[PDB]
Amino acid sequence: GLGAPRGQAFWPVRGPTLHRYGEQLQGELRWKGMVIGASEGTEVKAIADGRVILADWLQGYGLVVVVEHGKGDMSLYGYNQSALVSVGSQVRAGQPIALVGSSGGQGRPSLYFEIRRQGQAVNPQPWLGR
Ligand SMILES: [Cl-]
Repeated sequence: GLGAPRGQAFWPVRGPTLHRYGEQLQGELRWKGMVIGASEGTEVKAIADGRVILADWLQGYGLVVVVEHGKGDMSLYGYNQSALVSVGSQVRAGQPIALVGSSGGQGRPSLYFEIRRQGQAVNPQPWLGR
């Protein structure tokens, strides 16, 4: 698991936060993840140790990689131009898992980022610090 939300996980990429969890997506619909701007090709880091469980297109989120951390915690990384890991692999905190792209069809390169606890996307920011 990711443990208490204490700023101990790695930021997946560093850049300006373009959209925050819960912010307006379209009308009164809300984002259920963050969007962090970064140059095309920047490495995306696994935030914590885990198992890669998905590495495929998911409509609305371009190419997504999903890492399970155990005990009901997961992290999701979308809009990537490519994945650097395959489903089934174990990854380490900080390890490169994808490269930033525009596969979500966005206006500029950026990472789509979710943390799901007990199967539900929640604000990821409080875990991020390293
Ligand atoms: Cl898409």
